[PDB]
Amino acid sequence: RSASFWRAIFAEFFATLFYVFFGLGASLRWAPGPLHVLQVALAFGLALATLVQAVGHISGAHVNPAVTFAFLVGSQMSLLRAICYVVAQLLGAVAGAAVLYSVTPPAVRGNLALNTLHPGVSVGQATIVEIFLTLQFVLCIFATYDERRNGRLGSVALAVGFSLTLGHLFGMYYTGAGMNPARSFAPAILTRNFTNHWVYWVGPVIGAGLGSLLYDFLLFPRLKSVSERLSILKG
Amino acid sequence: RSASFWRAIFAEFFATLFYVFFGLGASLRWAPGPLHVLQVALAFGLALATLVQAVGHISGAHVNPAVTFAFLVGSQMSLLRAICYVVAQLLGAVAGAAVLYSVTPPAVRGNLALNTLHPGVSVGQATIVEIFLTLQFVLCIFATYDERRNGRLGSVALAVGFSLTLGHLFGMYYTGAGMNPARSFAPAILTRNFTNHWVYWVGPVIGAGLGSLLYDFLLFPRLKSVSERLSILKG
Amino acid sequence: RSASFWRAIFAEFFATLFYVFFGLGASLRWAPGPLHVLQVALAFGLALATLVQAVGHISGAHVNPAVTFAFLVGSQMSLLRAICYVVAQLLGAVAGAAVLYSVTPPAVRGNLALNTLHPGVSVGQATIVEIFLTLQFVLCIFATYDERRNGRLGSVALAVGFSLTLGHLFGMYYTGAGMNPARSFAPAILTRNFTNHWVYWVGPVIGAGLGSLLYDFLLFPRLKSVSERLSILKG
Amino acid sequence: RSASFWRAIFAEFFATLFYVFFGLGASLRWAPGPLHVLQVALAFGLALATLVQAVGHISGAHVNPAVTFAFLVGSQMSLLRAICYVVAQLLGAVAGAAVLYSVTPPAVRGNLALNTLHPGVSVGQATIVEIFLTLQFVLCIFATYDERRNGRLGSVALAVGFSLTLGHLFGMYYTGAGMNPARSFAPAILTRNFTNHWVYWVGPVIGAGLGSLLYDFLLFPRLKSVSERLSILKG
Amino acid sequence: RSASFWRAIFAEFFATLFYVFFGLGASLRWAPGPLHVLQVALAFGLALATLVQAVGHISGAHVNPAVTFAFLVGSQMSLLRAICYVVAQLLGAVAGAAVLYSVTPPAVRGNLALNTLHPGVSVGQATIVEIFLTLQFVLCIFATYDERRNGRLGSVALAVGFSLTLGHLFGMYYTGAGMNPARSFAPAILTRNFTNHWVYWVGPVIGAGLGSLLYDFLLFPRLKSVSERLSILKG
Amino acid sequence: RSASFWRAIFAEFFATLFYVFFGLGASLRWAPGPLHVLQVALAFGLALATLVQAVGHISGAHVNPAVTFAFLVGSQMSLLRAICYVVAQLLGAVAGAAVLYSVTPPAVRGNLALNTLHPGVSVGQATIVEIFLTLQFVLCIFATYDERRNGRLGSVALAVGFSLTLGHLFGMYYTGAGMNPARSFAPAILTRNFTNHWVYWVGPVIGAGLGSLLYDFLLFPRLKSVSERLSILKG
Amino acid sequence: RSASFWRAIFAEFFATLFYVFFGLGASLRWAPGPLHVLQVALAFGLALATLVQAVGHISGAHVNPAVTFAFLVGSQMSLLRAICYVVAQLLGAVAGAAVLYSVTPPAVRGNLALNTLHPGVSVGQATIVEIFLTLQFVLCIFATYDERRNGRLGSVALAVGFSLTLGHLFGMYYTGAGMNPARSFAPAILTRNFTNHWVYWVGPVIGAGLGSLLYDFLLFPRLKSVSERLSILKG
Amino acid sequence: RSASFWRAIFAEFFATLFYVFFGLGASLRWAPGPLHVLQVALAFGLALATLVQAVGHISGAHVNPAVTFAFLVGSQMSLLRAICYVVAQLLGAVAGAAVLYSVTPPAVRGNLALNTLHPGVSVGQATIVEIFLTLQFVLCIFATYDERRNGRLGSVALAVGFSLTLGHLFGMYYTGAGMNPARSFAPAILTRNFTNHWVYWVGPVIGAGLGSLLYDFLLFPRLKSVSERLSILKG
Ligand SMILES: CCCCCCCCCCCCCC(=O)OC[C@H](COP(=O)([O-])OCC[N+](C)(C)C)OC(=O)CCCCCCCCCCCCC
Ligand SMILES: CCCCCCCCCCCCCC(=O)OC[C@H](COP(=O)([O-])OCC[N+](C)(C)C)OC(=O)CCCCCCCCCCCCC
Ligand SMILES: CCCCCCCCCCCCCC(=O)OC[C@H](COP(=O)([O-])OCC[N+](C)(C)C)OC(=O)CCCCCCCCCCCCC
Repeated sequence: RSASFWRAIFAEFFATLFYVFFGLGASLRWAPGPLHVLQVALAFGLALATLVQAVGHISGAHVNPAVTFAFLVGSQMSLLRAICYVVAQLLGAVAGAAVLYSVTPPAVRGNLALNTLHPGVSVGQATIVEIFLTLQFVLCIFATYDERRNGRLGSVALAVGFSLTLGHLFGMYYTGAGMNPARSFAPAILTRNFTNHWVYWVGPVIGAGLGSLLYDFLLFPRLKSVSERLSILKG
Repeated sequence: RSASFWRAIFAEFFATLFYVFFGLGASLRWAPGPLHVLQVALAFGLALATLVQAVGHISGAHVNPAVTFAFLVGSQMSLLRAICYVVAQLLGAVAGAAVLYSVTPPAVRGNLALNTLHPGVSVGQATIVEIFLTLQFVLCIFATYDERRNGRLGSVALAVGFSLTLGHLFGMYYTGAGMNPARSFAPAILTRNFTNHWVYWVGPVIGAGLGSLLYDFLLFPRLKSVSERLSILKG
Repeated sequence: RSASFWRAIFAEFFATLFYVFFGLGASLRWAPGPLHVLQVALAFGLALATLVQAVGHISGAHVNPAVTFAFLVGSQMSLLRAICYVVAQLLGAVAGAAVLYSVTPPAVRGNLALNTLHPGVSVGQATIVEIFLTLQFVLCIFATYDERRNGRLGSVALAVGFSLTLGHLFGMYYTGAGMNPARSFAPAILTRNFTNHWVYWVGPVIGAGLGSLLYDFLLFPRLKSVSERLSILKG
Repeated sequence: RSASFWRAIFAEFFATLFYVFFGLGASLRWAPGPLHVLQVALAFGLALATLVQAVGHISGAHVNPAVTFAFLVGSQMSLLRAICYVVAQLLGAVAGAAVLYSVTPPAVRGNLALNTLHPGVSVGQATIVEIFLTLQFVLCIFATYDERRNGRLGSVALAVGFSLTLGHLFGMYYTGAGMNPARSFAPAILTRNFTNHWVYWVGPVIGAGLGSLLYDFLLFPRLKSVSERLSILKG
Repeated sequence: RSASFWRAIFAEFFATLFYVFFGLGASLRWAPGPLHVLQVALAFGLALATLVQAVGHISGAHVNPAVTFAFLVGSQMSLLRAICYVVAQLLGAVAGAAVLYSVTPPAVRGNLALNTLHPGVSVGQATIVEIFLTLQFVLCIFATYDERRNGRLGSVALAVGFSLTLGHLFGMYYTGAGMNPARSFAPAILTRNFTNHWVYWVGPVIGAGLGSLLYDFLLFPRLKSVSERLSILKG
Repeated sequence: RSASFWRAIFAEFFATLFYVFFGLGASLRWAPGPLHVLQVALAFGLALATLVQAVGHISGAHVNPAVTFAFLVGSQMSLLRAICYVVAQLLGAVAGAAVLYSVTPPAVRGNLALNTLHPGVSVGQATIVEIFLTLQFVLCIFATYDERRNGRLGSVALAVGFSLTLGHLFGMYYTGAGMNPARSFAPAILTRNFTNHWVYWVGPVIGAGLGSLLYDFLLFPRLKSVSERLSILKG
Repeated sequence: RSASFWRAIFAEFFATLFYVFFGLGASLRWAPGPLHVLQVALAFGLALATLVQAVGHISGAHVNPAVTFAFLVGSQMSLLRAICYVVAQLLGAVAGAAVLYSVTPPAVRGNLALNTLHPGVSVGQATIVEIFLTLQFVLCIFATYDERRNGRLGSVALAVGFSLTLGHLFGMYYTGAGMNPARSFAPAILTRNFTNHWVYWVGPVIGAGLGSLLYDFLLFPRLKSVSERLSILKG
Repeated sequence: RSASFWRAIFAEFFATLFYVFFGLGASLRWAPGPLHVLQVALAFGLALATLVQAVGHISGAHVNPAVTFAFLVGSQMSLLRAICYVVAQLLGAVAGAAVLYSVTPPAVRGNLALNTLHPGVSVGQATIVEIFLTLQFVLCIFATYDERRNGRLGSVALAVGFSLTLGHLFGMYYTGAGMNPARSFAPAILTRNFTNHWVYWVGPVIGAGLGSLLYDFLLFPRLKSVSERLSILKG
């Protein structure tokens, strides 16, 4: 019942809002020497790990327009819920990004940690990089959220927050490691700096997409009906 | 004779060209932890110290549209030589900035070390900061280039390259420490990023100006004729 | 029957049209000393109080894209009627704003009383302010339009026009007190001055929204079915 | 000697700087009811009256690119001094306008009291109005600064600050009463709002001009040589 | 059957195409003295009169996004057919306008007879004028296309082409007499001159609309069910 | 003496001002049938014929930046006087164009009779046309203003106003017949419609130029020294 | 089943991707003398011939938003499949165009073989040309894909790849021979050069459209029901 | 005498005009296979060779703002004559480019043979390339125009037209081989395509400059006074 749909939508609004707030608010590279990298990288992972322990208990804790797209291709969600989530994540983001702005001194709140391709990196490589970052990440979630799979994986939250962290350990250097359009979106709107911005929807969309592909049919397929299950779209 | 005017103009073209090249090419903050600050800061000082040991022996080694302006108000140069120098420094800069570009890998040659005001800093403070940076700097040159003054100052080049370095030790954080329009100019032209750029002419112009003022009349005045000397403009 | 839907839509077109016309046409701050504030503030309240005595008898007299949104989240209207109303209010506004323009001398019809954030106020505070203005206002309407509640409230029209007036007594200083997108919209279109304009949809949308929330579930909830009632959307 | 030229230029820089600062800083219409009009109007007059008691003792205290133009046509100044003054007034203005900005809270420092034509007023009337404002004003200065004229005029400063004040008592309603390009210039540059801005150079330029005309030849002519005196331009 | 829907759509594409072609191609005011007015005015009427004798026999011969809107409010058409017609008229227009362009020498095919508000006329009057032009015109069609009405009206085509002509006899002076968005559209697209262009959709839309109103309910109402007939929208 | 230079400059300001005012104010094609052509064409001629009877008695009555250029190449004027005239004609124009604007109802004062190339005419032909128009015109003035030539030419004013008129009888159709940049300038500035505007400086500049050429050396040369006379530039 | 819909969509993504890649990657006119024409012309034909032998075995191998539109009017597809194909071809294109970019040296990958109208050709002729190119091409596919027709046509792939080739043999000179919006689209997006770009959707859309017309009803009609078959749209 | 200055200026106007006309009008690459290269390359050389046989007999036949700059640094011309030439070459160019336009069918007169950097070439290399092209070219002219040098060089015209041709044989591939700003200028103005245009002033300016350097002092110096000769600037 709606007491579920609208909860999940809010859990997705709050879960994304905090994600941006904490993640982004740690990324304000206030610390040059000790690579912000291990810092912001685990920040984003723990942030996600907590939100999944917390929210993944109600909505799924996608907090990522890429993952929500990845479950949609995945013939797991409804295009409705799948669009409610993206608007709730985008609103979450921007909101968590507004708050961070209101709480952090100017001198720190620069560009709000806006994802920006690395200097010599160009957009195609950038886009390549964001593809692999979302793919490994979307592949990790599909595999931890996948019931049939079980035994001893421990914690989905870590099993998934470390995926996000590995994403950044690598991709903060190539693209700042957005791998979440919401997250690239939010500070693109508040700073009005939409430069090389599309790299961040395409890259993770295609990544997410050809990640739910590389799992659902390629790696760990489905043992009943594929055409029958696609009826979830119609409801 | 012109064999002097045109030398000085070239010495100013080369002396500025290298200045940008070395200075800027060190500033490419390839090193986060060990503050680029002590690095790029002494880079700019040594760069200047060498150019002054080298070129200050022929033209004066201003390599700075602010200093050339400071000597002009200073009723020391001709508005001609004073304009030849600025166009030779701007051309020097851009040229030394073109070369650096051609020699440094993309991944390193980001924005070419473009002077950009610090995040929470606004333009007026920025402008304030650039004023004090050029003032202390233009004051140090006036006082080391000032013959009547003597005894034991040691080396003008250091006596002046440390001034530039103190400028950066402070002002790389507020404004990136341009304190040389040429230097802010050159990468503004190659990257086509003229944002908050005027802060860098005003700030150092006014600094230079009210620096040749704070010395020539205020601190260490002139003991003959002030109105008579101003005849240098007419030649 | 449509003889109701289309009436309400017109009542909403006229009711909004007059609202803008009277409200806005009083706000033309022709009177500096005696704060336009008590003036335009009661103007907007009486205007609303009359339109509600008048029109609230047929459509609801929302004359405010924020209130119409607030009843929609409120699971009280149909997304259809809810969109018919907003287009009828926007058309009402602009029309009532066109007329005012045609009747008032230039020297008076300046910017048509365009909502503009106060000088030192920034957009986030502005947005904050518009949130609280629509919240208290949308909360007052929900509570006066709420049947179960009764006894001795007197007049909904006043019980609601004073809410609008309190909105302005406060918010004309922070944001000009739009708290009605229609009202900010109309003179934004005729003067082509859409500056800081979004502050006026967001601010009151979120206000209206988290106002129908703070009442419907928080303060004075519903005693039957929440998931069942949401079937009104489907008709 | 330059000890005079450069003094006057500074006296004109400071005298204009304060003028903008005080004038403009009073005009921040912090007081609606009691017409800012008598307030800002005498502010600008006293400001001028003081600057003339003060500076008119050294440079002339034009603090107005219109008056400096008016003395130039007036075949009283050199095109050099006449251009030094305008750049010193424009720099004065902007500087006095920067300071005001740094000292006054946002909530007060709105548009910095930017001259803006009145609503129904159009640009030609506006331009007409600024013409008459500078004409009466430039006529009053010519007549108080005019030696041959004497007897009992009392104080030039008042004899001239009341002229400025009468200018505003009238023209703050039509154009905000710039009648000083410097003064319209300065907040046009800091707020980057050059709307209907030219109205403020033309209007007062033509006013000043056909004001030094209406006096020098029309009303109170010259009794020696007109063609001979014009040799002042050549020095 | 579609053999009707798609015919009408083509009849509307051709019928509009010729309308623009002939109408517009006569309006190329190649004749100053003999007012183009009687000329282009009857051109547009005959053009319409012929297209209605011709096409009004199959689709209705609206050849006017305003009339098609007028029948839609009129609860006579389907929103589908009503949108098919407008896209077929817009395509008709542009096509008939392309052809005219390809057949008429440059020296003649100026702006393609683009509707442009008259000089001193402003947009609101313009919009007023286009309202009355479409109203009288949409009122004439409703009344000639209205079966219950009969007896001796003679020819609908004239009974309707004279309406168009009276529209122009009047409105070519105020607005060029578009009274057909298609017709204002087509040369707005080929000449890329969309100036005061909206005046031509609004004006005739509102005219058409409050014209099908002034007839359907006001003047010559309906004697069965109004709410029941509105079921045509659903098919 | 200046009592001559400054007179001529004013005579050129007024003489141009009226020219635009009368000429342009007749050209407001209030009369379609009776070609505005004979009308505006003689208007411009008489206007010129009067201004030359009137002003050509003091300054030369060029009232045309093209003719003033034509006398300059003509080694007849000083580059100073030649620039004073153009700024006085441009100011004259705009002023005479402002006045016309203030005196003529909107409905008449459309685009202020802005010169605009004819529809099928392109810019090169246009430019060609304006060349021949200024050439025949500049040739007629050179030949009527040329003393050595005499006998029985009657009236220079007609001998020159008919030249202007023949210019228009022809060129109002190709280019509106500017053949006076001042005249194309003035309504280009007030209406802010600088379209195909350069056609009007080039075309008449080159015309004027290669017109003072086709006369001074080609047709009716000079019988003393050509290199010696060019000393007029130096004074 | 979807195992068909989604295959076809991919076959259309890959089939278009290669088409652009091979076609476009041959068209990089690396060879001036030997007309690129026979080269790129057969390249595009073989490319298509192979993709049809290959993919036309599963989806139809439209690889052309024009052909997919042509089958849609053709009442052969569903508007859904018809839109899935165009987004899959556009994505195919851009992707095949991205790859080509990543594999071909700069010096070769100029504008990516962007369709651009020929110099003296204008847009209407261009549009005319693209119409005939898509018409003959869409007519050839309709006739080879048309079962009832049979006997001895040999190979559809050639029977269709030669059609594409004849298209280019002709139209590379007039328009570069896009005749495939996907193909004009892809390098318009990567080079950001959308000049005269619409010529390439219109031209081939209208061509395709009035090509499925010239066959389905005109030349080789249908012998059962036309209105009944149109039920495919509803599924 | 001027009978020389003004001749040379015209000879430079015509000599440049034809140069553009013939050169450019041959370059209209109407012939793909037989490299336009040998064609346009000798076209530009012969064009120059003829203009030098023809005009180099009066003005020098620079027909190149780069060469005129090269003689200026060369302390051979006056900054006056040196600026007269550039404006006469730019006017020559554009004029010869206008004519070509008026004589050549559209289908041929594409972009007017606009210099455009080669695809993979970037601007710095481009600029590098244009430097070497003007250097070898400016070096060849200095050495053929250099009297002291003699004996048996044959024809300066060839001795110089082959230099231009070698310039193109090489540089039409890298930059289209402008090596004449006039020549890049002229079609940049008529086609309004100023893309990568500065590459063509810088590149050849610096080339010309450091070419008159590499000869005058480096390779074949001067045996009298260098400071004394520079007095030519003062006349
Ligand atoms: C299905 C996908 C599976 C994923 C697996 C594929 C991953 C590999 C993709 C790598 C991206 C290639 C782009 C690149 O690293 O270099 C492109 C090229 C660089 O020059 P060059 O190496 O060709 O030769 C010059 C050699 N020399 C420097 C020694 C002289 O040109 C330039 O402008 C510089 C780069 C500008 C961006 C171009 C992006 C191309 C789009 C990627 C293709 C993906 C298709 C969707
Ligand atoms: C769920 C919501 C419940 C509603 C209850 C919350 C109401 C409170 C919200 C207040 C808005 C905060 C914005 C503000 O008043 O000041 C932001 C900050 C000012 O500097 P500072 O105070 O941080 O420190 C400098 C201190 N010193 C001046 C002494 C040196 O930066 C600036 O640029 C100036 C302001 C520019 C606009 C920034 C808006 C932030 C977005 C609001 C957050 C709402 C999330 C949707
Ligand atoms: C239902 C369709 C069936 C297809 C069969 C029709 C195929 C024929 C269409 C031909 C296109 C006509 C455009 C054209 O070749 O020349 C247009 C015109 C050229 O001047 P002129 O020949 O009229 O007279 C000047 C004569 N003199 C040069 C000797 C002085 O004007 C200009 O600006 C130059 C051309 C600029 C583009 C204009 C395109 C017009 C739109 C085409 C119509 C299609 C309707 C959808």
